[PDB]
Amino acid sequence: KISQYACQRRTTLNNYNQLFTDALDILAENDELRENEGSCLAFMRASSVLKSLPFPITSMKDTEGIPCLGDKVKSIIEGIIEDGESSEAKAVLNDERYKSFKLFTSVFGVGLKTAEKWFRMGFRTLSKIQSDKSLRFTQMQKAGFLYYEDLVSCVNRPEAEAVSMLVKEAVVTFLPDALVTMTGGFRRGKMTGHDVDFLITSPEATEDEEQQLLHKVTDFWKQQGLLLYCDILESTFEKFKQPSRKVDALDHFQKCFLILKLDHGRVHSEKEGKGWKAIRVDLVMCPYDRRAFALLGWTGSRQFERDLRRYATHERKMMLDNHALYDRTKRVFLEAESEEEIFAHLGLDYIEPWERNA
DNA sequence: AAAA
Ligand SMILES: [Mg+2]
Ligand code: NA
Ligand SMILES: [Zn+2]
Repeated sequence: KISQYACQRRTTLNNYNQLFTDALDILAENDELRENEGSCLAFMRASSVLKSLPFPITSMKDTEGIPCLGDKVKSIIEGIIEDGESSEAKAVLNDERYKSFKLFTSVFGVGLKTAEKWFRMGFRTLSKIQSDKSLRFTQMQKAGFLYYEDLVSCVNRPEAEAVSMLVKEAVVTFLPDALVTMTGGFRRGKMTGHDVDFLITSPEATEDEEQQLLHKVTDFWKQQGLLLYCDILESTFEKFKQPSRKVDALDHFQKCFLILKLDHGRVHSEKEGKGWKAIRVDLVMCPYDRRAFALLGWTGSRQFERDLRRYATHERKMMLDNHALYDRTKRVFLEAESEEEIFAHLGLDYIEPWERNA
């Protein structure tokens, strides 16, 4: 019996149901754009459970015993079995609002509100937006347009590794005992990503040293001429606050959203223009004692994290977020030195990072 | 808006 929770499923990158899940992901994305949160969640849970299957669906009978497959979802699956296409997902792909929202939000610094504003102004192409003489752009959007082609091309593993080397070299210069871990999609085994994420932590750094590291590292890159964009969010972390109750938990750790200049000579790949590539990089600094909670939250996937927190609350009366694990019955915070200890506290079989592609 |  396949669990309704992604945290009780093993979801690897050999997806045998991409025909179904690509269509369900499009429908979920459209529901997000149309502000239909409920329908979005239902399509995400259905897509997630099919991604966990070790075999492709080839008949409606193959869907028996699978949870999170409501009547609307089963009609979509039936239609794809019929002629290899989803008429519902095809209509979303041809919808003018959907096309414009995908295109506009593909720019770094453009979210749902700005994409909606530009659509209602009559804009449909990035060329018309960039060349407009009346529009005013945020600093984030200016960087998004300046480095657009590099940011929309996928970051691959040789590029992610080259960025890891840069991050580690900069960090150990100021904190030699620091631990730097690549998180997100690449930690889950993905071949590509839209960015490269890292978790930094130091066992001996002070509260002030911990606060200053991201400022020191980004000033070092700024001096080197490698910092193309930088936004540092100061920590709002509270050592003794209960973890978040929210469906989508916020991360309160100090972090930075960057664009780095990655010189082609630093990339050891099988394969050239300007000789460098703009790469989105996120750095997160956390206190040493919370490193396993942060690693778990930043490794993802988003669906795996949502179900982990939902399982903790509904099944174990525990409160989990990126900073801590609190037991409401025992009235104690639970400590962990690894992700394995967090899973053990939750009464879950350990799911490897490459098995969290829910 | 940036974020798994
Ligand atoms: Mg990522
Ligand atoms: Na965007
Ligand atoms: Zn990121």
